Amino acid sequence: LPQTVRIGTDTTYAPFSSKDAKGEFIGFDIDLGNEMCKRMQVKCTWVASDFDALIPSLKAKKIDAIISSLSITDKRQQEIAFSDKLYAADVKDKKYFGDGTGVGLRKDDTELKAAFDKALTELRQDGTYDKMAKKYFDFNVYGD
Repeated sequence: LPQTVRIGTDTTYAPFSSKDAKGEFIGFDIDLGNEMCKRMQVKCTWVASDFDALIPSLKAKKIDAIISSLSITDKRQQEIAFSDKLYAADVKDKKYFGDGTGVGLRKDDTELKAAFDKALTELRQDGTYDKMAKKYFDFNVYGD
């Protein structure tokens, strides 16, 4: 695990990922990433990017992780690895509550994946997920 982790995200999807008047990264995606990074004891720099460029940037190693409401799909799994689910892929329907988004990561970076999964499991067990979800939403955004 390096000191640095660069996290790419598409900042056009409040309340998950967006930018405030002062330019800071804001949203549920940002709070999960920062909470995990703090538990992982690494430094995490947020990087703005168009969604279509996120995965190519991950393979080109411009960024080391993706957190951007990135839904876990068969096509994407063929090209990258995913962390455990962050929350449901589509909020507007229970049919997609079994689906899910996750942290996009390079397949060979198995050590960085487990680190994310470890912190994600630890922040959900101690209630940090719930308290941080209760800020934005009035429903079970994690889903199934």
